[PDB]
Amino acid sequence: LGLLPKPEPKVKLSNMMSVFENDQNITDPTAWEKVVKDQVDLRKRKHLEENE
RNA sequence: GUUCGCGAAAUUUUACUUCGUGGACAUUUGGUCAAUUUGAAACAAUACAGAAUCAGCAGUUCCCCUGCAUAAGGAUGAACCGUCAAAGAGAUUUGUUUU
Repeated sequence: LGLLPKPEPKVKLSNMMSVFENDQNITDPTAWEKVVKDQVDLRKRKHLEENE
């Protein structure tokens, strides 16, 4: 219906290589590393925040 | 009656022409492109078999690990002990080592 944003793909350090949807995958190697890692840390952050 | 093959004759061995001889000697069918053209009905145009592929996440089902919640259930540590507050009136007592 459009009331909720379309979900973006979950990216891990394993799956990191094979997701080409984002801009920076191959062309900027290290910033894409930072993107992925901060996505992971962000999910774990959501978990701990919910628990607290 | 049609052809192929062997033997004989007339001429220059194969060749034509004829005699004696061994076979072979049926026709059809199962063979239609579909789609489209206002007319006494024909196959004439008009096409003409051309009549999408790699990758990612998530979601259902079970399992393990780690959190937080909730229901129950347990184990252990924590040195010191419980039958009021204010004001007013009445009754009783009160020379030299530690100020």
